[PDB]
Amino acid sequence: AQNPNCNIMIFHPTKEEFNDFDKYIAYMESQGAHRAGLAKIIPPKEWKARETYDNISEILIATPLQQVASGRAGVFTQYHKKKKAMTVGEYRHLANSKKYQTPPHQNFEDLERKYWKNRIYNSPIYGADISGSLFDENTKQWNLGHLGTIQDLLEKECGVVIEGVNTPYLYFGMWKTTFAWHTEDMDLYSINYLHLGEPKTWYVVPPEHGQRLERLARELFPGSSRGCGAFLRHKVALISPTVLKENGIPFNRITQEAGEFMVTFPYGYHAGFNHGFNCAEAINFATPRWIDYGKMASQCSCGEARVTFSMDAFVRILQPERYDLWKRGQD
Ligand SMILES: O=C(O)CNC(=O)C(=O)O
Ligand SMILES: [Mg+2]
Ligand code: NI
Ligand SMILES: [Zn+2]
Repeated sequence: AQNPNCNIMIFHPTKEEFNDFDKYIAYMESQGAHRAGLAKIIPPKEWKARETYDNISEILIATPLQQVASGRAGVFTQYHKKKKAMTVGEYRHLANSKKYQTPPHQNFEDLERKYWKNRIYNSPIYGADISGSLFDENTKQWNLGHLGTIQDLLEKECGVVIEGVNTPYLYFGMWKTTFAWHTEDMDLYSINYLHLGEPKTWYVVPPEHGQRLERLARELFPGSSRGCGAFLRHKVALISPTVLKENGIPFNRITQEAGEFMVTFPYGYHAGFNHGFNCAEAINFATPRWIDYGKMASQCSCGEARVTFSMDAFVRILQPERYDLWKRGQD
């Protein structure tokens, strides 16, 4: 069995190996990459996402979110307070202001310590889930707006044509902006490209151990758990590496830098934080190996998680018994 310790693997494809996305994902899995839940892909030196980032300041962040924490330093929830619209240029200036800028630090480990010690005492502002792309249309390899769609994949594997579309999203981050512990909708893959700026630190639990994380989360968030059997789908719960280690949960950590891709694999729970002003682009995708995970994915039926249009068909076709209850939670 390849990668039996479930370590995060890092790949360096050549330009020839960068031509066929599906083939290279399947190659990574042949080496056991999926067992970690997360892999890093460093693109060939010949590749670029676009020519420059000099012309992005006029992108609008229609609904910036202030991430307000409740709890203790290693175990907290966050809610998202809506703020007034601002441009990427205005947000960048805000990120770099004294109130929000990254503090002086020695290295990534020192910044991680500072994050976990101090995150709860501040409320950083995040631009999330902005439909759009920063890939040049003439970038032909690993262009996140030109991947095969999940609806086409389900049709190819299972024979059923379904409605829906699959497009990328942009994320504008600052110091302390946080992504809570979650798997993807319908336990899909994700791919994330850090276009510019400061790093992103990731934490991940191997898919084969995901239920260990869920059990700890029910213990640490007992009211949330009573409310919803799939409350991690709400994307609000944080648990520090120190707390995970105290509870014997298997996990790994890695820092993504500008110009690097990350792939999350089906049922790989992940969380993390941004180091300073940055911009990432991400999209969900599927492969033949996803289908069996999609059929078994938990679902939030309490009202809180309330998802993409295009999730309807995946629940309807892969999870017909759950469909009626799930849909009641969407109305
Ligand atoms: O860029 C982000 O905010 C974090 N993205 C994800 O959780 C992802 O790509 O799966
Ligand atoms: Mg612009
Ligand atoms: Ni994710
Ligand atoms: Zn719920």
